[PDB]
Amino acid sequence: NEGQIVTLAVDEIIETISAITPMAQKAKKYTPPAASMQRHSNTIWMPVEQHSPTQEGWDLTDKATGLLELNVAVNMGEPDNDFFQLRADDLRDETAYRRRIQSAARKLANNVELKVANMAAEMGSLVITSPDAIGTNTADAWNFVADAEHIMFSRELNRDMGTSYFFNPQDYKKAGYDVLRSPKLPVLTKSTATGITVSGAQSFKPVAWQLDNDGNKVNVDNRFATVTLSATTGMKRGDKISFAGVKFLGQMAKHVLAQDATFSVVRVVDGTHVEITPKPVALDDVSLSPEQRAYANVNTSLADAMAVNILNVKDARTNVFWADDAIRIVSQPIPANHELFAGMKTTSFSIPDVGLNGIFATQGDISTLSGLCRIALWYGVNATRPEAIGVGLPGQ
Amino acid sequence: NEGQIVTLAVDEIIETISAITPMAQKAKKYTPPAASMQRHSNTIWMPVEQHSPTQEGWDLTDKATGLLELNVAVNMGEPDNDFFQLRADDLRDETAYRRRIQSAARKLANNVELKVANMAAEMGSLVITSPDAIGTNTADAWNFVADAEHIMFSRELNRDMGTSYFFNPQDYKKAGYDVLRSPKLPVLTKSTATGITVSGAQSFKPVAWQLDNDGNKVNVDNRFATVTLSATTGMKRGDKISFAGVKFLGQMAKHVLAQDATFSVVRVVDGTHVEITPKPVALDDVSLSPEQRAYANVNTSLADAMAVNILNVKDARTNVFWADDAIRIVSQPIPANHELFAGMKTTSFSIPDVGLNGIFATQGDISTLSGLCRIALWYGVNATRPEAIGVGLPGQ
Amino acid sequence: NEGQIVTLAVDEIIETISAITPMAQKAKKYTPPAASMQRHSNTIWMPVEQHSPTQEGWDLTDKATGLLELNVAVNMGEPDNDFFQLRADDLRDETAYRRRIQSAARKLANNVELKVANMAAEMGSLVITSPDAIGTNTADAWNFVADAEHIMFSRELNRDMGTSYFFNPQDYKKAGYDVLRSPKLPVLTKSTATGITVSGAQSFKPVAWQLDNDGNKVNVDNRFATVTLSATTGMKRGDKISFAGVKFLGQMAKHVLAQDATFSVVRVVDGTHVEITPKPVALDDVSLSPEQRAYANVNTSLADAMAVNILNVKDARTNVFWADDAIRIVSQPIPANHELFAGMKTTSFSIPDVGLNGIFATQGDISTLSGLCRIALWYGVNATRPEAIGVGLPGQ
Amino acid sequence: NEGQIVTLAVDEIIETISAITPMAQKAKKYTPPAASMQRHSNTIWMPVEQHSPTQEGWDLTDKATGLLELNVAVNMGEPDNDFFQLRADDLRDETAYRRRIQSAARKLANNVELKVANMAAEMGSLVITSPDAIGTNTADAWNFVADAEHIMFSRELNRDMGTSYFFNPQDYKKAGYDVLRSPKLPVLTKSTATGITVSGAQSFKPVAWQLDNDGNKVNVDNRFATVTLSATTGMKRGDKISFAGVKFLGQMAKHVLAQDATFSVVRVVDGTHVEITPKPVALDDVSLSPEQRAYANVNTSLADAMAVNILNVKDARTNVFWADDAIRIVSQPIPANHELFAGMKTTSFSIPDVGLNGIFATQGDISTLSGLCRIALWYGVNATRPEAIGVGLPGQ
Repeated sequence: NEGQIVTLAVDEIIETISAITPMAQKAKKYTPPAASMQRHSNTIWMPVEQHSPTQEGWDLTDKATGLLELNVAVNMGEPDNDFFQLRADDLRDETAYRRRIQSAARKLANNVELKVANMAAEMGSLVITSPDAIGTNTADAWNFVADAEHIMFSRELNRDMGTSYFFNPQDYKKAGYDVLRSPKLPVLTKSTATGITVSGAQSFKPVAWQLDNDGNKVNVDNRFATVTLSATTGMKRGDKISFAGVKFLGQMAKHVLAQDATFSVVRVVDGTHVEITPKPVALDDVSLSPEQRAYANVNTSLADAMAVNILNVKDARTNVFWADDAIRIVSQPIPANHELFAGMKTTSFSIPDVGLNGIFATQGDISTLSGLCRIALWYGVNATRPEAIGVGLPGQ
Repeated sequence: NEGQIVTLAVDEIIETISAITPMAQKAKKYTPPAASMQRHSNTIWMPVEQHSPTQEGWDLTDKATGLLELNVAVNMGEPDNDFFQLRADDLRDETAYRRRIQSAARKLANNVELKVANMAAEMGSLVITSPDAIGTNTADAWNFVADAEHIMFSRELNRDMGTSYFFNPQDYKKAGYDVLRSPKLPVLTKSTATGITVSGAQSFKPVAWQLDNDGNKVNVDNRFATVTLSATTGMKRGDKISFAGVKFLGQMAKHVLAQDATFSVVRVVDGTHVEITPKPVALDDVSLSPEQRAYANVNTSLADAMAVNILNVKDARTNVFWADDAIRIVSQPIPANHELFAGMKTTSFSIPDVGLNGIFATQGDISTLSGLCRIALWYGVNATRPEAIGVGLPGQ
Repeated sequence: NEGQIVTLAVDEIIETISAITPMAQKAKKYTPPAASMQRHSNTIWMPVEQHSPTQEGWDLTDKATGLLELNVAVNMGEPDNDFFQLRADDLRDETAYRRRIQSAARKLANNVELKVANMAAEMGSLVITSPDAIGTNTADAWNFVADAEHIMFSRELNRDMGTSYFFNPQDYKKAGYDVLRSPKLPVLTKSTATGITVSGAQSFKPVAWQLDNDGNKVNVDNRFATVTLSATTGMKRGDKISFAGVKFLGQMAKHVLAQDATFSVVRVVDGTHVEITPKPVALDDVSLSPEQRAYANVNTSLADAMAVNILNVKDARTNVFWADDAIRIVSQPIPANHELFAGMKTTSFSIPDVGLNGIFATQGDISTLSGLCRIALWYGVNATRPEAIGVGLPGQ
Repeated sequence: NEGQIVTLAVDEIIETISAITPMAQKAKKYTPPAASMQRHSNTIWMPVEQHSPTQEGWDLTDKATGLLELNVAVNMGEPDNDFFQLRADDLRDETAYRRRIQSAARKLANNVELKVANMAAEMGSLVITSPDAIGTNTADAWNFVADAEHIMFSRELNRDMGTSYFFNPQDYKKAGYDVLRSPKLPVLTKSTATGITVSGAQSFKPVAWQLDNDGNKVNVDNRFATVTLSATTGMKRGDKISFAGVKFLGQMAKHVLAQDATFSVVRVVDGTHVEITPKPVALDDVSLSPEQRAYANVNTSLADAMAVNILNVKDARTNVFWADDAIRIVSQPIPANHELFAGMKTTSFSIPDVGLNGIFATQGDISTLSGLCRIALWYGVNATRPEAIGVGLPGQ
């Protein structure tokens, strides 16, 4: 063994996590600007931009400056980690030793997938439902991919390669067989609410800056917005809803689509308020500036006494899809000091294939005549753009 | 001239801003570890010095586990700009040229002194009052300086480097003449409210973190407490209030002092909620864990049906004082790429004592036969330790 | 950094205790004859000032044989500590590091002042009290400082190095301005007791030793007499009492003074026994040997049917004073463990003027990826002569 | 340690006794002339002189050289002692060792102060009485320092070198604030006698010599005098009296004063005789030589049927004053042999600022496993001019 141990451990971890994390790829990396950070925590804003049709002419005098930018938050929790004791018969030879560290790495890598897979099904906003099972038979059985293509094309929203679809394993066989399996995809559940309405007519705006209590200006996160209700019994986060008169618009030409608008609920507050996504910015109001109108998705105001209806009417396992760069993974080197305290050999490491970073450490314990071993990965994940994440269901 | 222009421009800017900034010289200089970049600002967090219960004897066991830590916000937008043309008659020779840059730099740097003065006078929490005018050697007169040490020393808030005091120039002569005069100091104003009452018993804790909408954990700054009242009837930010029947505690010794507890209001919400400072943690509340009780400030919880009184019934010019480290100036070097683009010139400067970073840049214009110049300074200030910024209302 | 940490840390702890511990500095340093040893708690005895009868003549025969000697106990408890984990960002660089050692050292320093200040003000036996509040230059107000020489000089309890005085900050302002501020002093509180009376005739004498359970002889500290009364309620420790018709004597001259004798109560037992200070060795008790009578200080035996009265009927912030040598702080160096266990670092240290001693230690802990630090002080403090600590109670 | 002990002992004793002897150092230091007066006990005569106005004119045979000079006696009693055993822990090192000697020296100094103060107060012959307490009010109290200049200046006794006053510490406070304060001054006490009378006509002379039993000539102790009175009960040493009729004269001009002649009683003999002071040498007697008449004090003989009245009818702590050179302290080197005996160590020392002499001796032991120490001071004190020592009393 000869004190080499850390080299074999990082060799297993890097190789293993790169192999077994398929759904953590197919999403886009990001970083701090200079890796300089050292505090216990930090908060990052990051930008998003809506594309614009190309100007034609020999030379130009207009629209070079662009339009109003927006930003979204991300925040990093305490690391996911594994913590275990090396009894010496696991340490006796290399091809035995790899077993332990590999099993820990596999136990850890599960959580990196489970977090993103759970997040997409709860937080997403496009919804498709047919009162049918999935099947290959052209008659009297439904096809999921056919509608999931059409609903994005008709919005103008997907304009790039890599649009991806995911199945749960007990459905992946029903459809025969870019498409992938995941075992980790959750179950929704049936909400109990009925007769729900808004009260008082309401409207909303994109905004770049507002005041903080000290008197400075901050960007305001634009993903969700508040709506107020006649009642709020019988609902939970990750449910799915629609407003009776309301329809979506395509991003470029701004025609109305055929089908009704869809919204997704992220918190319930004080028996009175709900936070929902995406923010329902409306066409056909004179109040908006020519910049502000460019972010309208919705045909009307949220009018008084609008009937609110549940779409998730009976419950089953999910299936999920997204356009490229809807979900991001963020990380830093861990704040730690090397070659300072004698009682704790430790090293940093990175996983370039997935953008994670982590730390390995070990210490000898008098209470068990054995080494203790710890591994931790620091990472944060969020949807940047709820408008682009979609969920299908088998019937109700 | 030689093309030397920048060597005169920075000489004027560094010297003139050094001479005209009497108040900003006495906040604490600071730096974050980051290097933020123009399209995405960072809401960088910072810590406050911690406290803990007494812990006694040999064989101490796991008693580190409960220890608690706290933080406060600071925020930054785009920098302040000044931006103007160099006509040719402003550009003949050194003694003519200087004037221009001095006029710009004065117009810029004045904004910083106005910020720190106006923020302190609005936001601070210690209040001192006399019906008398400021004066000396006379029982009809009142002395500011004595009370302005005594009220703060008896709280145990003072450090080793000592306090500082700012008078307005209308009052200053009446006291004759650590102590300075500043022209920029605002008037508070009178407020109409009366018959105000607390609406129901309220209580508070220090807090480590709360949940983000995405499901992560974020630190929460404990500076601002929400309080709910009968109708707020025309209160304003920067006003000053006291509740009946509650008293301050000495920070280390925990004994009660004699005089009424005092609070400052920073924002108003929905006619029945207000944001106030500092957070009123009680000593008599059974409900705190002992590691939380270490932060106590007030003799009782803010009990039901306590009357408010308003400490600002008639108005006069302010005078202001603070303990050391109660105000910070935050700044970062400006990102620009030296000699990346040929068709422009830029250079970087950093004012050594007040700690403001700054950028100078110049450009030609074929459309007007004239050079453009653009100077910018990036900075932000925040009320750390709001428990130790204080304001005096003479002549009330 | 280089793991040199101790050579900075002690050079902050020494200095940052030294500047802020006045009530410790004015106590008098002592030493036992030993060099101290760690594991066991460890009472130590020491002698008071002696007295002996007059003895004229060229011839003395055996008259040294009867000389009577007295001692008192100090009783060192288990140690005083502060104990916390070094986040790593607090260890980046020297000027950022110092602040953490200061933040710990201030909490450590505060506990020493609070001990001696509370002990003196609670236990002490001279009472000065007035129906008026403190003031100056005014016939209808009272000055504390004169009476707090007059009582001591009248007893001839004075000493070469001179007495010393403290005020709380709320009173110190009213005295204008050997004399010191302090934030730390306690509040006494009102006692409900009334009609208290002595249950049977009693008197007292000094004793050198008494029999232990095993049949050996051990010393008795003479300070704490015990008295038995009609039933008592609400006499919490730190209260103050006097007996009708009993007067003090000057220590050397044995002349009777004019004012009432005063006593301070330290525990309650069985609702009908109390412990009180000083032990009232009566002159004109016919039972004493002349070698005992030399310690007498009170005009009569404690006769039957004596009326007690209570000396603190309304409660306000106190203040405190003492003769030289009245308070002793005891400490000595702790044993070192240099390199004895390989997985640890430590050193002893001392604070040369105030006389305290302590130990610094640090450890790397894999449970939190952090260095732990422990700093510990070992000190005991006691009133060596309770006749010489005096307390003010204005406004009765 | 190291046998140096005697050096540290005198370094404590010389210092501390010189600091705590405020009264004794106002008496006049005096010595017999010889360097070798080794006899184990002795009585020492000293001459007294009365001042005479400087003469005028070119040559003199008016009175010239031959005069009726007078002597007084002082008798040196046994030394004062202090005598104690050195346990082992009192002899560890210098900073501990100094405490024992310092405490013994203090204890020793107390006798010297108490002796002179008690002697002056009980023996003195001017008396002032007012039926009041001491205080600064205009027409409501008594002003002691006025009367005790008026009474002496009107006798013309203290014409040169001035005077000294002492107050008890309780009266000094009421007088506000040449003048000093001491705890040690005694209480007189009330006496029972009434209706007393002179028993038969008596008169007196100054004298230089009378015959001893063996027909040699000796001086006559010319301060005391004997009177016979009707049978006495309840007279005691140090009482105060005045006869009917008789009035005092000023020394330098023989004018009568208004107030009564006054006297002090030193010893009762057989219930029929008393010794009193000063000796009442009358003017207006023919039985006097022209030199003898110069010493006269009073306006008539002490005739038959003169009534006695008591000037001490109710009692309090005294106050006292004297003209300079009217109390003397006498001392000599102690007779002892050095290195004559090998078993015992001793050395001799002086206290220059008081004129006292003393001896230090230390002796080994077998009886108690210890060292013995014995320090002794030899001195005697007397009212060498009792006409000049005055006493004041508050009312009756």
